Amino acid sequence: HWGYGKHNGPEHWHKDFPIAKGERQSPVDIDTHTAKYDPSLKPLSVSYDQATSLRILNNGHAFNVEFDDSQDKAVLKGGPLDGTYRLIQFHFHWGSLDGQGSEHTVDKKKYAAELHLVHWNTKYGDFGKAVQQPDGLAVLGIFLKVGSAKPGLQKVVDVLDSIKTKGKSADFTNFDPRGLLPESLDYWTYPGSLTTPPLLECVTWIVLKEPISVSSEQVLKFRKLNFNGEGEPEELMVDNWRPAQPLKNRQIKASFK
Ligand SMILES: [Zn+2]
Repeated sequence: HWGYGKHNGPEHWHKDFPIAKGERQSPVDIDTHTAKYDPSLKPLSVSYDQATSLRILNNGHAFNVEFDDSQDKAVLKGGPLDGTYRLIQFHFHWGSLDGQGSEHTVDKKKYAAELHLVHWNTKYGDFGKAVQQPDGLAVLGIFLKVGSAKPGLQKVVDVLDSIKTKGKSADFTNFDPRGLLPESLDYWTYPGSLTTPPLLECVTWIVLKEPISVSSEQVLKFRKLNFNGEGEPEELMVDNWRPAQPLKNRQIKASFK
């Protein structure tokens, strides 16, 4: 099955998931000079005050911090979005080295990592239905650079030892995702896809311009995770990012001048 290795990595995915070569695949390079300011973009609304985290899971390709999405608690709206999108999970993609790891790039620049806060459109009732719709998901993407520590990330970092291998989970309640956001909510937005198989073309991407800073020690602990299950040969969970895909017939819009 698919992964990020030499023989099952992104260049292989199209054989099982032909949509890999589709018309609105993600991630993409964000050419900042070609992106156009769109004054019709409403302000972005991130309402995470009632967020209820439940669990953190190593799923063999990343780790997911999962939320209770059975009520409108933590929601994303405004910006390019019509209606209300409910937070279901967040996860990261990261590199083996600080110079790579992000999925989106900015004028071909790669960041050390990228945070994805995944939301689904409540008009479709559940997440499984939402991924079958062109406007089913909204993913808020946030770049990570290495510098000062992000205090709000440390609780995530310290539980990773308990979910080292594929299929392990741990209770992870009362985590506040507001601690992972940068100061500015300036963003780029474009229509795209899941960046992992099945690569469904159901995502409105909202990528923040301002990165957050995390420490070398924090990202080093990401890199101690395992792709493998317990009692299997160790393969470090690093470079779990898909590279930039062709933009094709799409325009990236900016929320800012
Ligand atoms: Zn992702």
